[PDB]
Formats: sequence, C-alpha cells, structure tokens
Amino acid sequence: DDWSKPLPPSERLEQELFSGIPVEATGNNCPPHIESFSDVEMGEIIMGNIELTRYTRPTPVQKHAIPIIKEKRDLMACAQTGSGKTAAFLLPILSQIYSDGPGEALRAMKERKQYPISLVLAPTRELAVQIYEEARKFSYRSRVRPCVVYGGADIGQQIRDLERGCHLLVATPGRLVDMMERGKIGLDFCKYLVLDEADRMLDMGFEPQIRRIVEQDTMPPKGVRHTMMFSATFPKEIQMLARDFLDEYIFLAVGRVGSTSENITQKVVWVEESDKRSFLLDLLNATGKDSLTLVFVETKKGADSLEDFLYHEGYACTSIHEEALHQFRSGKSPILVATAVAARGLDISNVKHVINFDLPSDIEEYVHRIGRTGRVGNLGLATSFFNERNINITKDLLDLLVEAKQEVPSWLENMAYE
Repeated sequence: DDWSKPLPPSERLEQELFSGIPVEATGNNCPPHIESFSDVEMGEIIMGNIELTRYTRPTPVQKHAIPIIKEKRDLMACAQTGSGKTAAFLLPILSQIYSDGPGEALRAMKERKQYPISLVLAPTRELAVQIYEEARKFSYRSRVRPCVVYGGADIGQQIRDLERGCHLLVATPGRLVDMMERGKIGLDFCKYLVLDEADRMLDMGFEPQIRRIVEQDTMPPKGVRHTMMFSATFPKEIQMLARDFLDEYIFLAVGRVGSTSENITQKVVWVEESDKRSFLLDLLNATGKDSLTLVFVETKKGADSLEDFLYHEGYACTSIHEEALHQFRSGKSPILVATAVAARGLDISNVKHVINFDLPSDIEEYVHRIGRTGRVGNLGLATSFFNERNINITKDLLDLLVEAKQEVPSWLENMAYE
C-alpha cells in the first residue's frame, strides 16, 4: 500500500524504543547543507519518529550528509564514532523508501528468500545492533522491517528472523555471505548500499567478502544503486575502494582526517628471536588487570608453541589458528595468541594491547593488525618485535611511523638507509 502513511501507534512499543566543527565537501553539484531536519522534506513518518527520539537539531555530519543522500548522490564520508553517522544515512534512506513504495519488483512477486531494499554492512556485532536498534526507532509506525545478522551467533534464529520480512538488512560481511550461499538473501533489488566503518572492516579482513557481496553477485552496479561509505580514516585502500564502489561521489571531511587510525601508540623494539619470549613475559607482567592482550605470530606451529609456553608459565591464555573468545570476551583468558589468517573475519573486541610477536612481510598487513586496537574512548597500544628478518619492511614501517606521528627508533632510520 502507501508507505508514507504511518501505521497506528503502539504505546507499548513507543515506550520500548524511545524512552532513554569544520566540515568540507568536495565534488560536483554538492547539494547545500541543512541546519534543520525540516529543511528537507522527509515526510510524516520520519519527522514523527525524530520527535520521539528527542533529537532536535542535526549533528555536523548529518547537516551535510543527509541532503546529499536525499539527492541520491554517492557519498564518501570521513567521520569519527559518535558523530551521528547512523541517523545521517538511516533517516534519508528510510524517507525515500517511505515515499517510494517497496518497488515494482517486490510488489510483483509478494506471495524463503528475502530481497532487502537497503543493505548496511558493519564490522562488528556491536555496531550492527546499534544501527539496527536505531533503524527500529526510525522505522516505527512504518511497513519497513529491519533485520540484523552477525557472526558468532546461532544462524538459525537469524534465518527465522529474516523469513518474517526484511526490507533493510544490517549485516557483518561474513554472516551475509553465509546467508546468500544459503539462498536466504538476494541482492537483486538492493538500491541502498551503506558501508559503515569501512576502514575497520578492511582491518578485520572483510574485503574479499565485501567485494563478494558488492561486485561478484546480483547487487545493482554503481550509478544504479546508491552507495555510501563511512570511514574514520582515508588510507590508500579506502580511496581505491571508494573509486571502485562509488559513482560521481561527494567526499565529506567532518574534521581532521588522515591515513592512520590516530588512536594507536606504536612501539617498535629490536628483539632477537631467542629473546622474544622473555620480552613478551616482561610485557605481560607489566600488563595491568582488566586488559586484553592480542599476540600475533607468523605461523600456526609458532602459535601452538607460544601458547604452550604461556600456559606452562601459568598465564591465562587461549589460542586461535568456536570462541576461544568468551574466554577472551570475559577475560577468563585475557591473552589471545593468533595468526593473522585465523583472526580474519573474527570479531576480536576491546583489545587494549596488540603485540606483533612476529612482524608481517607487508606493511598493509601491519596496519590491519594494529587496527585491532584503539577507539575514540581509549588509546590503544601496539608493540612490535623487530629484527634482521624484518629488514625488508624497514622503509615502509618508517614511512608509516612518521605519517602516524609516532616515535621513531633512532636505529630504525639508519637500517632503512641500507
């Protein structure tokens, strides 16, 4: 029917949901920013829900991004967490879907598989649920039904959830590919693609899954679908990702934005192989309570040997190469030993200290690894063990450390010069 007319209100559900800076824009014909939500026609359903959420004026990122998405322009937005990114894309997306109906395709075949009108990819369960929870608020009294799926949980409840109707899907890339392989999700009619915290999604190694979802299946190509990318940082790989995924897009800088995470203190120490375990014990002994430590080693056998060592020294630790992660979630075993390939696509959360026991051969991988720590709330630590085996990344590491404005070892530079 008409999706602009609000359904009758449920006050039980109303209680459940609603009871709780410089910006530069670059691109062609960028729509003017708004000062007020009413400065754009977002319809009765959205405006009603905005009042219930007790939001008055739009945040800086919302002031610029909303009229941009409203005009169906692709968006590359560089903004930090807590900016109000979620409502910045949810509000105008849901608005359009209220104005436009479900579409000719959905209306022509309404009679397992669900075809979401909008897809929102997120790196973690935490962020996905936050986006979903706000999607519920703004979809209140509407015919749009948001669903959320993520890894590290029973896929059965999620599948049964999808079957009950899904127009907007919030998903972690890994679980989504699982849903597509099971024929439970089709992307044929996905007109709104949002990638939230894309730099973190690449840090966790979701890029093949992301390119599998966007470029290798049935999702409409750029210029047909409308795509929005949100990233706190703008490194090379994000730039290339935006070039691939976005079409004639506006770039948004909602403040200071660079190539590096900003919230990671990087320490590079020279440690010979035979001293690494002793140096590691010293680090662990200086590790406070409450703190979760992540330790990267290069090979699988290395992880095995290191884990055995730590247990024999009486350290509460677990390894990855299930969920050795409730053991890590909780802090039963606050030390996680892992290879990069095995931590890939896994939601390793609240790591305060990352230790590169072994360094990788590619500087890109180093950035992904240290990205496992650091949030706007608290500064994260990345300690890396370096020796003659890592000489061939000297120049690239040095270059990263200066760009990240980190302390540079007085010897690191001298060995690069060779």
